[PDB]
Amino acid sequence: SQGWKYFKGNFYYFSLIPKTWYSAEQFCVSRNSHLTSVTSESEQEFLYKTAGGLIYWIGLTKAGMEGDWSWVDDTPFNKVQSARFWIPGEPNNAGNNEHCGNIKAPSLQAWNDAPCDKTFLFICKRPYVP
Ligand SMILES: [Ca+2]
Ligand SMILES: [Mg+2]
Repeated sequence: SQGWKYFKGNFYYFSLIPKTWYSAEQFCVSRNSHLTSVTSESEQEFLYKTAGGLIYWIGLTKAGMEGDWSWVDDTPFNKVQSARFWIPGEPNNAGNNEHCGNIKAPSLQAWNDAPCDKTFLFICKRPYVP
């Protein structure tokens, strides 16, 4: 694709077609990428500003028996440093059925937990590799 956007060593694809969380991830994997992780304030800002107020699936999903949040691209999840990135009151596990996460609010406090079977646009991430 020519639509990939560049920021700090990584390329990002903002989809034009909505998919479920896992179908989105599979699309990313077919393009040599994963649903995006978020590992700094600057990256969170780039993503929510680029999202322009629309909801995008990101790589947030539950893992292990505790149900701690994790990144599908296998970036270790930093719970301490990620607290600042959830919309206040989230993750709220509405209906006991919200096991995936998206960028929802256009703010540094952007993330929401939503049902994985919901269809949203999505964001892939790919490190530049020469
Ligand atoms: Ca929620
Ligand atoms: Mg697309």
